Amino acid sequence: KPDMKIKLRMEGAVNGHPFAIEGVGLGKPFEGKQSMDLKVKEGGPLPFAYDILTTVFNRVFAKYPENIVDYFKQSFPEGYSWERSMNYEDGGICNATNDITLDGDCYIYEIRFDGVNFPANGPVMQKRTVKWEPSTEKLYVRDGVLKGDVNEALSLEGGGHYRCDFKTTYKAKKVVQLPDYHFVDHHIEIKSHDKDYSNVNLHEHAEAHSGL
Amino acid sequence: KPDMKIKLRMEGAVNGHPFAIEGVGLGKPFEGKQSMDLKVKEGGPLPFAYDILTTVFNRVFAKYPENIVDYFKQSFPEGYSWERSMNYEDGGICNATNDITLDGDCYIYEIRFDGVNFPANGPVMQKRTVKWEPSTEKLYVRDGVLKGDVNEALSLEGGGHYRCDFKTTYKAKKVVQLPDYHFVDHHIEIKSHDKDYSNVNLHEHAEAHSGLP
Amino acid sequence: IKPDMKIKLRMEGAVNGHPFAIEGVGLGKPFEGKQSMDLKVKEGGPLPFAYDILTTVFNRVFAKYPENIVDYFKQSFPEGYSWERSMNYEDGGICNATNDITLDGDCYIYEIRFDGVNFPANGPVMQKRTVKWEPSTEKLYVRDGVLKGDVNEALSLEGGGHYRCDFKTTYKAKKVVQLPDYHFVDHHIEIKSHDKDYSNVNLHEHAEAHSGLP
Amino acid sequence: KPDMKIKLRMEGAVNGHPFAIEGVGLGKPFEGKQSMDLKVKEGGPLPFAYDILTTVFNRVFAKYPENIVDYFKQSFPEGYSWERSMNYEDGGICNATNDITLDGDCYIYEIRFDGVNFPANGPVMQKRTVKWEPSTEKLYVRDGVLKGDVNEALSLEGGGHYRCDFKTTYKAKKVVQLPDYHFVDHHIEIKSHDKDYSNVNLHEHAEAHSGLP
Repeated sequence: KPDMKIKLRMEGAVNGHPFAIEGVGLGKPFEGKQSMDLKVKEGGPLPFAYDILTTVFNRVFAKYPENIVDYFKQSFPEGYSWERSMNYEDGGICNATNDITLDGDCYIYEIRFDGVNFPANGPVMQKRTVKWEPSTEKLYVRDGVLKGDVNEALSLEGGGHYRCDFKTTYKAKKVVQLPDYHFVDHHIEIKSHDKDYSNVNLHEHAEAHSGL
Repeated sequence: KPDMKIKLRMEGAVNGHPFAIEGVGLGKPFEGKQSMDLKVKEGGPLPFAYDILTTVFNRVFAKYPENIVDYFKQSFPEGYSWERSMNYEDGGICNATNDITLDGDCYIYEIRFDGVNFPANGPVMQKRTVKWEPSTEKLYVRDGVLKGDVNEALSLEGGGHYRCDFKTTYKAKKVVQLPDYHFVDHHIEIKSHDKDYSNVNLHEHAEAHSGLP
Repeated sequence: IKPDMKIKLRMEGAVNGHPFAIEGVGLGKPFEGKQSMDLKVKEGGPLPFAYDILTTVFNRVFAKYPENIVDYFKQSFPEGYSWERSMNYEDGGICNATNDITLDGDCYIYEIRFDGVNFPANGPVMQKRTVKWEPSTEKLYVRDGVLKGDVNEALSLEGGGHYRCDFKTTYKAKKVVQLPDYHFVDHHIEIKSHDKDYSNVNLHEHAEAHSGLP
Repeated sequence: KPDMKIKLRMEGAVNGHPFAIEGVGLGKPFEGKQSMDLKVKEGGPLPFAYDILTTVFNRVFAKYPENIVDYFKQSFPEGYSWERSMNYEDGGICNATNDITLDGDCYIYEIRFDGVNFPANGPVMQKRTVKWEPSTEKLYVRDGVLKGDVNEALSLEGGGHYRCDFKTTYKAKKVVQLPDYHFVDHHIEIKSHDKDYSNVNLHEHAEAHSGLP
C-alpha cells in the first residue's frame, strides 16, 4: 500500500560482544522513503559506531520507474530475504541477513548481524564515524536471483572517508520476473539520537534509475 | 575550449604478451562527451577482449555543475596524471597509468597498461564480452589527492555480468582546490569496430552530480 | 596445562540464513599439537552445506611450539583468550566466526558463533562438493598489541581441483602476555569419520609452529 | 646442471615513474639457493622501497623432493613464463611478468613490473621497509595451469608488518607433468646494497615440501 509499517528485531555481535536491537517504523514504498525508531534491547551501551548497523536496518522502499522491473515489490505478499557482506578497508567485515515477511500493512524483519576484526583504534571501535555518504547501488541477475554490490564510504570525525564494499544477494520467496541491469541511488541518515545511541531515528531515501 | 583535440599512445601487455595502440579523438569537456578512433600498432591481432582497455582510453570530459569543484579542468594547462588498478572477479587484474598533457587545444596521453592472471577459459581470453554497463563513479579526497572507485560490470555473451573493481588515483600537476565527495555517471560504448578490433571507434558520456539530496 | 586436556564446545550459527547448532566433546595434547573431538548436530540438521567450512572453527593452544618461539596461547591461560575470524572464499561466500575459550579444570570450553553468507546455490559449499582441507601454514604476527593469523587455505574438490579461502584471525588474550615475533604454524585438519548426513563427525587436527626456512 | 648462472633485465614503472634494472647471478637449482647482483640502469635513484622488486628477481631454484613432481625443472630447456599480482593491504598493487629462457647454462629473464596506487605516506613510497619475512608458497593445479599463492609480509623499521598477497600463474612452454598440491618455503634476503640501492646483492633459499605429515 502507499503507507506501510515496519517492525524488526536485530540480534547480532561485533568483535564477539553480543547485542540486540528492535525497531518500529513506517514508509512509503512508491516514494522510496522510510523512517524508523530503534532502541538497544541488549548489549548496551554499544561500543562500536552505530553507522555499521544502519544499512542493515529493505529495497521495497525504493521508487522504481515503470521501465525497470521491480524485483522486490513482486515478491510480496510472500516476501523475500537477503544476505550481505560489508568489507571495510581496514579489514573489518560484517555479515548480515534479513528475512522479510508481511503482516497486513507491516513488514517484519528478522535480522542477524555479525562483524569481526575491527581494530581497537579504528574509526568503528572508537566511534569516529559521522555519516554514510549517499550512494549508488548496482543490481544484476546471477543464478536466477538478484545481487546488489555497492561502493560505500563513511565520512570521518576529522575529514576523509572510511570505505566499505557492500555485496548482497536478494532472494524472492516465489517466482518473479528478473530485472535488467539497473541502479538504486541511496541516502541513509540518522536524523536524531541520544548520547549513547540507545535511541536512534533513522531515515532512508532510495530511488532506482537506468544510468546516464 | 568548448571543442578539444585528443591524441594518444598506449603501450602494454596482457598475460605477458605486449601490444601498442594509438588513437585520435575529439570531445566537448563542458558537455562531458567524447569520441575517438583507435588503431593497434603492435601485438595484433589482440588475443583478449578489447573492452578491458576502453576505460583507460580523461575526467576533464565530464560535465561538472558549478556546485562541485572541477579538479580536472582546474589542473590545466599543466595537466594531471592518474593511476588505476582494475580487479576482475576471477582474479585477472590490469594496472594502468596515463600522463595527460595539453598542447594548444589537444590533450596528449601517454598510457601504460599491464593485465595479468586472466584465465584461459575466462570471458576476457575467450572474448565473450559485449559491453560495459553504465556506471557511477565515487570521487573522494584522500591524503591530499583525489580518488575514484567504480564497481563496474561487463555484459557477456550468453547473458550475465562479469564484475571489475576500479580504483584510481588522480594527481594534478599543480595545486588545485580539492572537491567534496561527489559522483560521476559514466557510459562508455564501442560504437564501431572491425572484425579483429584493429580499428575501434570509442565513445564516452560523463556527468558529475552530488547524488540524492 | 597438562599433557592431556579436555574439550567441549557449542557452536550456534547460520549459513545463508539457515540457523543450526552443534555441540562437541574432545581431547588432545597441547605439547604434541594433536587433538580429536566428536561433534553432534543439535539444531538445523540435516546441514545443507559442506561440513568442511566449519572444521577450522572447531584453538591454537593445540600446537607444538618450540622453545625459541613465544607461545601466545599457552601463556593466556588459565584466564583464556578469544579470537575472531573472517574466511573469504573465492566465489564470494564469506564466513565470520568467533570463539571465546575458557578453562575449567582440565577442560577447554568454547563458545562459538559462525555466520556465513552469499554462498551460491550451485557452488561447492551448498552442493557439498568439498572433500577435505589441504594442509596449510599459518602466518602469525603482532598488530596493535594482539596476535594476527592469515593462511592461504584450499579445499580439494570432489572431481579434482581446489576451492580457495582466505583466513584472517585476530587473537585476543584476556590477560597481559609476552608477544611473539613473526612465526608460522603448520596445520593439517582431517575428518576421520562421520555418518551419512554429517550429524556425527570425528574431527582431528595436528599443528606445529616454526620460523620458516632455517 | 648443479651450477647455473642468471642474467636478467627488468623494465617497469611504479606510480607512473619508469625505470629499468639489469642483473647477473648464480645459483644451485638442486639445493634451492641463488644469488645475484642488480644494477639500476634507468630511473635512479628509485623513489620506492626496493623490497617491492626482489621476489620478481624463478622456482627452478627450489629443492624439490623425489615424491613431488618438479614442474619447473621439467620445463627446460624450452623454459616457462609466469605472471603475478602482488596486492598490498593499503591498496598498492604490482603486476609482474617473467619470460624465462635458457642459453647454455644461463637463465635469461625478460621481466616487466608495474605498480600502482601506492600512497605517498605509505611505507613503500616513504621507504620504511626492512625485509621480507620468510614465507610458504601454496601451489596447485587449475585449468591445466600451475598456480602459486603466498601471504607475504614486509617487516618495517618500527617492528610492524605490511602484508602483501601474492598470486602467480606458472606456464611451461611445453606440455609437462603437473604436480599435486604442495608447498615451497621461501627466504629472500638483500645481503648488500649501496645507499640509494643502485647496487643490490640479492639471495633466496627455497625448498618444496608436502606440508605437515
